[PDB]
Amino acid sequence: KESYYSIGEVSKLANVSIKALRYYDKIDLFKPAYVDPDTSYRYYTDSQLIHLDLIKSLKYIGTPLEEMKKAQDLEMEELFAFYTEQERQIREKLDFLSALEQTISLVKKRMKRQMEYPALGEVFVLDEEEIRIIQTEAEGLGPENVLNASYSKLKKFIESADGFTNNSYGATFSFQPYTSIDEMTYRHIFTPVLTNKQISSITPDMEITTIPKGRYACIAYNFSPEHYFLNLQKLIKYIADRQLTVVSDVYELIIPIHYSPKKQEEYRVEMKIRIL
Amino acid sequence: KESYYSIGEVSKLANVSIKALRYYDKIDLFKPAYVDPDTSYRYYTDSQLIHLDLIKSLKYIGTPLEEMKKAQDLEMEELFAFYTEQERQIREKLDFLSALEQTISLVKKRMKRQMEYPALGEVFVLDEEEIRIIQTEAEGLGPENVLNASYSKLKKFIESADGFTNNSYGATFSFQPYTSIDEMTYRHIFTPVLTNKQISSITPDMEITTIPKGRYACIAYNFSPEHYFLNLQKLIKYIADRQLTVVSDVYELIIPIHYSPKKQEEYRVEMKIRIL
DNA sequence: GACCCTCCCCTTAGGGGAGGGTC
DNA sequence: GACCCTCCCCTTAGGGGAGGGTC
Ligand SMILES: CN(C)[C@@H]1C(O)=C(C(N)=O)C(=O)[C@@]2(O)C(O)=C3C(=O)c4c(O)cccc4[C@@](C)(O)[C@H]3C[C@@H]12
Ligand SMILES: CN(C)[C@@H]1C(O)=C(C(N)=O)C(=O)[C@@]2(O)C(O)=C3C(=O)c4c(O)cccc4[C@@](C)(O)[C@H]3C[C@@H]12
Repeated sequence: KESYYSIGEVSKLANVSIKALRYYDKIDLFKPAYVDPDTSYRYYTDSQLIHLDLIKSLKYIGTPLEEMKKAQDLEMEELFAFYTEQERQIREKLDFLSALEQTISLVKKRMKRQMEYPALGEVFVLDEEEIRIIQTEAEGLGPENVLNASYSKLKKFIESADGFTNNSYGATFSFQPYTSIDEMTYRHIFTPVLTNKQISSITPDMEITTIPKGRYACIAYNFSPEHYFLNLQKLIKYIADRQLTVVSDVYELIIPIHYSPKKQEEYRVEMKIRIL
Repeated sequence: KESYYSIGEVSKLANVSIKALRYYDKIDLFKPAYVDPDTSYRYYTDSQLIHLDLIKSLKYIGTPLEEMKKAQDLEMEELFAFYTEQERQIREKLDFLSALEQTISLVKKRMKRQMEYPALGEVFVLDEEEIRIIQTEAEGLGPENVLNASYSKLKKFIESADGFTNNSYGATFSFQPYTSIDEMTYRHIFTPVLTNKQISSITPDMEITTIPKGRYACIAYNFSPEHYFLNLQKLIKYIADRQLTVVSDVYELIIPIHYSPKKQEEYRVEMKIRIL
């Protein structure tokens, strides 16, 4: 009333740190009513304690301090407007997050699916849910000469609307009685999508399409160049012997087993191909 | 394939800034496969481009970099677990925000209500929705000697569970034919609550209770010491003349008109009191 | 030219000290 | 002792330069 509080008093009363109060002092956001010229001690009137209500609340919603300053000079109506503005900012974040939460949930679904492949090396046949992807003409690209840099555009679009890139890399090709990997060329390289956000200015050389819900002859193994071709052969054989008919191209996905640059690279490969 | 990308190439391919790549280099998160000893130029193999998928995605969800490091060495299963952990962190933020969004919406409702008081200075009678508050014994505290520091404990609890403090300050007293502000003493001082989060270790000297839904004789004005008492008198008179019966104490709320420390302080005052 | 280098300063909002003089 | 002072270093993840030597 007829005295000042010293900074410690104010700090206990307002549950704000001393270091905080000295800061707010520095930045002319909250300044002691009076400062002893000899001890440079800070002293605060009781009535001025009220300006902390606003600072503490804005701080809680996380308004930057320089913002708070321009906040103080607001009329009750403009303060209303300002709050409305926060409501907007928030709702934006809530959307971002509901989205994020789902994307992750799905990434997890896919990862699990891969940690459950019944047999590596063996040809299992199974029923698969639809997979949406974005693909693009593979212009004379075999397994032998394809690079990560080849995925640069696809990646750019997908991550530009999914925000998530860590993923698996895809390729399709014609099912033939290949006798040599030398004979192989990809029709498309592709990359799966995780969101429904619309890619923004998608150019015509990208096709958005999917891997149809259907029944697939699959095979999946950890990568090694010996095994790559010979496993493909396992598959062609599986179909040969069971006289199955194919209704799609061979799909091929390579997903990394880890991303530590300290261990030798290792990749899970999965070839599947739809049948009637 | 049989060459390196220079940092600019990698930057365009992976849509990551050069300054970013030099940083990741510094912190041994991503390092060029090779560094020219003479030009200190950075050079990156195509195959190592894959470690950016993970970094870019973690960055999107906003994992700190030192975290990403310990992320890299994870097995596909532990990476799963890690993601689950993010799902937790997020859901936490989504809650925080749905909460925040509501609190604000309500603050706005109250503010509006105050920018619509039909007449300042005049005694309007009206129907009011319930107001939840937290109050505490006012120990020999009149209008004449009450301080902001008096609200220190209430404030602490309410903000400890509401996160929002900027507010209005309350007091109640007995409705009497007062002849002098000298004669006035508050029964309680109080402060409204905005959340339903439970105050955590609430001590018994606080009572959580509310201002009942009911019909109230109100009066509200911008503060000035001349007017304070004389307006209270206006109210006592209103009731006298209409022979109304009172079923509650006088409630009194002071909310600030602005929080700029640059203008002369100004407060909206509102006295209301319930009737049959 | 175009491209890359290191090195330096700047960005929030204070928290943690050290070392001094205080109520 | 308890309390307060200034002053200094440290915390993310780089962006923006300046000034040098490059492909
Ligand atoms: C585009 N694609 C399907 C694969 C890819 O982009 C990869 C990647 N980004 O991780 C593989 O590492 C991928 O680049 C990769 O590792 C491949 C190979 O190195 C080989 C080699 O050396 C010999 C035979 C077959 C392959 C291969 C078909 O598995 C190659 C697949 C490549
Ligand atoms: C607790 N309460 C209801 C009010 C309060 O805490 C205030 C605040 N924190 O802003 C008022 O400024 C409050 O502290 C305040 O301003 C009050 C006063 O200064 C006076 C004076 O000087 C003379 C008569 C009446 C009042 C008064 C009743 O309006 C006082 C109300 C005070």
